[PDB]
Amino acid sequence: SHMNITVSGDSSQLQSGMGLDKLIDGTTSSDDSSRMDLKWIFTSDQQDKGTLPFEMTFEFNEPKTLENFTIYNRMNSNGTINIAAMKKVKAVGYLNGEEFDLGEKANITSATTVYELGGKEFDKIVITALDSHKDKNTLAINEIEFYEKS
Ligand SMILES: CC(=O)N[C@@H]1[C@@H](O)[C@@H](O)[C@@H](CO)O[C@H]1O
Ligand SMILES: [Ca+2]
Repeated sequence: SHMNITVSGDSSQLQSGMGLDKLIDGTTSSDDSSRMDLKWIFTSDQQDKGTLPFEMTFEFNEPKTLENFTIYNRMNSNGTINIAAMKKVKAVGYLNGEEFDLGEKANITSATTVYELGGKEFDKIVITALDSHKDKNTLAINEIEFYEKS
């Protein structure tokens, strides 16, 4: 049906008003109001910054069998990937403490990054943004969606 997801991670890395909740608020557009962003850089001497790698933890209140999860990347209006978007990501799944390497996806250029899970069962998934298209202090993600196996 509808699947309750809890997201956690270091909110001190993120831009005000653009926190972890924006990963699961049901907004997949690239608008500022939809996204989770690492702290924006406002001045040339700013020392308060977020840094990659950035780890995002997703938990379900009970194990779920998943078809996939889908990361929605920040895109420009012309369909090209924005400079602040994710470029490289890895993920790990857990079930009863057992750890499962879900692998890394690199050179991301598309509107979505999809981890096909083929009905594997997890109670926790940890997604780590490793690189963006700009620098290690920049990251924008529109949404991350989880699709349950029937
Ligand atoms: C118009 C535009 O793209 N503004 C971006 C902002 O969205 C965010 O990425 C910020 C991070 O420092 O940098 C700006 O360049
Ligand atoms: Ca969103």
